[PDB]
Amino acid sequence: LRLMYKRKSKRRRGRGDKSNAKGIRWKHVHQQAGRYKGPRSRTFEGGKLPLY
RNA sequence: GAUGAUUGUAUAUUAGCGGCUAAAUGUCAAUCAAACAUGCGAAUUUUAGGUUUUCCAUGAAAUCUAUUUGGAAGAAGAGGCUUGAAAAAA
Repeated sequence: LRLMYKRKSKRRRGRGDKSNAKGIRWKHVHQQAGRYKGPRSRTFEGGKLPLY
């Protein structure tokens, strides 16, 4: 039994430099280390009042 | 120092939001401006460490407004990418 079409494979982060995984460096260096990546809100705009 | 706020001893009291203190932040189980043990009360970090196999295609920025604007690019928006082409004899 076959699908007759190629199936997407898995891509685990932090598995070799040569891998086709997503970025690893940006996530660590140039990013907020707060476990939220920002204020724990839904309407945040950077100080200024929200749109609403 | 040694006739005196002398020394020494069995068993006892004061418990951390505290007690002791002839008053030093000195001491309470040999780094106490607030002791030690346990915790399904399962700890937070704009700083900072680490992040594991190959090959190929494509391919950045250090610019702007705002944040009483910062500095070792924090967050949000905008800007920046695959559009084209480039094959010829009276």
